[PDB]
Amino acid sequence: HSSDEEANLFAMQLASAAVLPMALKAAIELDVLEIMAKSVPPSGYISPAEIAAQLPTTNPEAPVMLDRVLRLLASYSVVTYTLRELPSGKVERLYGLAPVCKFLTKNEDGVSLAPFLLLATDKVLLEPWFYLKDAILEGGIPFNKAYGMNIWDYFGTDHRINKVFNKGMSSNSTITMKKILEMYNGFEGLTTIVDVGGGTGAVASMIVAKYPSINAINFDLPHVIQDAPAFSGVEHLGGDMFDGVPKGDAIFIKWICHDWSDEHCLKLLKNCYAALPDHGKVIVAEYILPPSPDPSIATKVVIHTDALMLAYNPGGKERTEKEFQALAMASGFRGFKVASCAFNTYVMEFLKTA
Amino acid sequence: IQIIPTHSSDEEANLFAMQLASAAVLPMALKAAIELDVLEIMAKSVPPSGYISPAEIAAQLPTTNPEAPVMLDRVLRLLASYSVVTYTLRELPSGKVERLYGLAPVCKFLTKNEDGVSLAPFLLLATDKVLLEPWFYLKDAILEGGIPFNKAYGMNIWDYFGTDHRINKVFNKGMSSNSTITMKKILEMYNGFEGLTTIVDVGGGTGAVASMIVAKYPSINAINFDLPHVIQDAPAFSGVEHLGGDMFDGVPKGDAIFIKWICHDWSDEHCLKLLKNCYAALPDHGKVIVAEYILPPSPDPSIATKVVIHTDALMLAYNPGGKERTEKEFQALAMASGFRGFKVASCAFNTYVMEFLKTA
Ligand SMILES: Nc1ncnc2c1ncn2[C@@H]1O[C@H](CSCC[C@H](N)C(=O)O)[C@@H](O)[C@H]1O
Ligand SMILES: Nc1ncnc2c1ncn2[C@@H]1O[C@H](CSCC[C@H](N)C(=O)O)[C@@H](O)[C@H]1O
Ligand SMILES: COc1cc(/C=C/CO)cc(OC)c1O
Ligand SMILES: COc1cc(/C=C/CO)cc(OC)c1O
Repeated sequence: HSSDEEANLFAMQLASAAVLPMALKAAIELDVLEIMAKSVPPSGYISPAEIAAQLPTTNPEAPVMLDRVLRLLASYSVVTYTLRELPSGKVERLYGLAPVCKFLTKNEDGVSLAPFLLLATDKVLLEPWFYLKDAILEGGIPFNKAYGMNIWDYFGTDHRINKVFNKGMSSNSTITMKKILEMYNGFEGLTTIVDVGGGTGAVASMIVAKYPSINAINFDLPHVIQDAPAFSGVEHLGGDMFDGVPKGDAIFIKWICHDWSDEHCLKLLKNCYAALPDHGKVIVAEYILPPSPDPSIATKVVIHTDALMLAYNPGGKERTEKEFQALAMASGFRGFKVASCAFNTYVMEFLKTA
Repeated sequence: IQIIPTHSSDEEANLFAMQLASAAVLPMALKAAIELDVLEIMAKSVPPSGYISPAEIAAQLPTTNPEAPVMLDRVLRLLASYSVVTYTLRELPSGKVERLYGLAPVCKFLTKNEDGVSLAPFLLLATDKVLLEPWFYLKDAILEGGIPFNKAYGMNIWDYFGTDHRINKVFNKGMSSNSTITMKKILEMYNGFEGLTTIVDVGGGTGAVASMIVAKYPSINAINFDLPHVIQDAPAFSGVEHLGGDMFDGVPKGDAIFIKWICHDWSDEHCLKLLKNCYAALPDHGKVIVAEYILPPSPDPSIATKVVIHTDALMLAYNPGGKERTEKEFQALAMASGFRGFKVASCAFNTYVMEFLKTA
C-alpha cells in the first residue's frame, strides 16, 4: 500500500541512521553551532555562507557543504530554518538554534554536552560495535574483543581517548549535578564526602563550592586522577575501588553501578558499607530503566545507555528501582530513599540504618 | 505558538542532545541483529501467538553462550523502542516481567520476501566499517575541499571498491537487492520501456535491472554497462549483454538509456558530461530514463523527506560532488545537455522516473 511505501522508507531511514550523529559531530568539530549562537540573536537565522565566512577556509564549496549538513540537522529539528527565495526561483535556507542547541553549546558556566557527543561518536567507541555479533555467539565483551583489554585499562594506554572520555563525563556531570544541587539537600551537614569513580573531580568541586566546609575526596584510577585539575577543598586520590574505598561520612557513586555486573556492584557496595560510619550512606546517581520499551526520548536515552554498557563494559547494564533496592539490601543497607532526579539521573540513598 | 523555556522543556532539550550523542547505537544494533539472522529466525519461528522470547531466539543461534538470551533481550528492547520490532510483557513466577518479541511492519523489508530479497543487504552496506570511516573526515572535506571518502582511502570510492573484493560484493548486493524491490514496482506502473528496440542501463551494476527489463520485454536488446570490476562478477543473465567501460568516455548506443542512482553520485559538471554522452548515443527520437530521488521543497520532518536528505548526506561523504536534486534542477541538466523534452513519469518508494526527451 502506501503502507508498503512507508515500511520501505522507514527501513531506508534506519539503514542510513548514522548520518545524523556523524553530521552533528562534524558541525560541533567545526564550531558551527557556536558560530550560530554568537552571530545572530537567539531568535534569528544565519546563512551557510555567513557561517562559513567565520571558518578558516577558502574552499568555494564550504557554504554548500555546510548547507547540506545543516539541512539534515534541520529535518530532525536540531537547528531551526527559514526559507529565502532566490532570483532564479530556487530557494535557500537560513538556520537558527533550536532548544537542543542550548545543551550543545557552552552555557553561562562554559559547559555543554558537546564533549559528551564527541566522546560517543569517537572512532574508538564505534569500533566495539563490529564485534557485537561475536560477543553474542562466542561470549565476551565487544570492547575487549576489539582492544584486548577492558575499557578502563585501555584508557590507561591511550592518552587521547582518556582525555576525551574524562571531559565528556565531566561536562555531562556538571550540567546534571548543577540541577541536582538546586533540589537535593542530602550533602548538607556532612563532614566528609567521597566521590568514588569521581573522574576528574567535577562533581566533588561542585559539592565543595556549595558547602565550603565539606571535606571532599575524589577517588578514581590513577590515569584519571593525573589529569584532574586542582580545586580548592578537593583531595584527589588514586586507587582501585574493588580493593577498598576511602572513608567518609557518605560515598557518592554516579554512573558507577551501571558499568558493572550485579556481583561486582555487591563487592563495591560492601566496600562502601565498610568505609562508612554506622549511620552513613551511599548516594547513588543512575538512570532507572522504565518498564517497557516506550518511544519517549527519556526512555530511549536509558535504553541507548543500556546498549552502550553491553558493548563496552563487563556485565554493565541499566536497572530498575527494585533492582537497585535489591543491590542495597544484599550489601547490607537497611533503608532506601529515592531523593531527587534531573535529566534522567535519579539520586538514590542506600542508608546503613533505617 | 511560542514555547516558553522551562524546567520541563530544558529536560526534553537535554535528553534529545543525549539521544543524538548515542544515536549510532540503533543502526549498529540492528546490523548485529541482521548478521545474527535474528529477524529471519523470528519470521520463521513465531509460536502461534506471534511472540517469541529471547531464549527461544538464542536457542536457534550457533552458540552455547549462556548470556546470549539476555544480550539479545537488550538488543531487542532498543529495537522495540524504535518500532523496529514489537513486544508483549508476561509476568514471571518471581513477579519479574519478561519481554517477548514480534516483527513490526518494517521487518517486511528487512527479511527476504517471495523473490528472496529485502533491504537487509542495503543496511549491511550502509553500516559497513568501510563506509563508516569517511564520516571521520567530513569536517576535513568542508575545510579543505575534497571528498571525505577520498581523504580516508586515498582514492575515489569506485577505485577503492576495485581493490577491496569483500566491500565491492557487499556494495553490489546492497544495490541489487534495493533496486530489485524498487524496479519491480516501477515495472508495474511505468510504460516507458514499451516499443524500444535496445535499452542501455548505464552504471547498471551487476545487471539486476537490465535482467528485469528483458524478463518483462523479451523482444528488447538489453545492455548492462558498468566498470570492468563490477561486470566481471555479474551473473550471466539471459538476454543481457554486459559491457565494461567508463561512462564519461562515452556509453553504448540504444533507443533509450536508463540511469538509476547515477546522477546523484556526481557533480553538475560530471552529470552534464555524462548526459551529453547519452545524447550522442541516442537516435533523434531517443530518451534518457533517469530514476532518482527528488529533493522536497523544505527540510520537513517526514520519513520520506528524511530518506532523501540522509541520501544527500551519504553522497556528500562518499562521492565526487554527488548530491540530491530538485525537479527544476533535473530539468536544467536535461536542457543544458541538449534535451528538448522533460517529464516526471512515475514514482515508486520515493524513486521518481523522469524522461529527458531528445525531441519535444
Ligand atoms: N576499579 C576502579 N576504581 C576506581 N574508579 C574506577 C574503577 N574502574 C573504573 N573507574 C572509574 O569509574 C568512572 C566511570 S565514568 C563516571 C565518571 C563520573 N562519576 C561521572 O558521573 O562523571 C571512570 O572515571 C573510571 O575511571
Ligand atoms: N565512470 C563510470 N562508468 C560506468 N559506471 C560507473 C562509473 N563510475 C561509477 N559507476 C557505477 O555506477 C553505479 C552506481 S550505484 C547504482 C547502481 C544501479 N544503477 C542501481 O541503482 O542499483 C555502480 O555500479 C558503479 O560501479
Ligand atoms: C564505559 O563507561 C561508560 C561509557 C559510556 C560510553 C559513552 C559513549 O556513548 C557511557 C557511560 O555512561 C553512559 C559510562 O559510565
Ligand atoms: C557510492 O554511490 C552510492 C553510495 C551509497 C551509499 C550507501 C551506504 O549508505 C548509496 C547510493 O545510492 C543511495 C549510491 O549511488
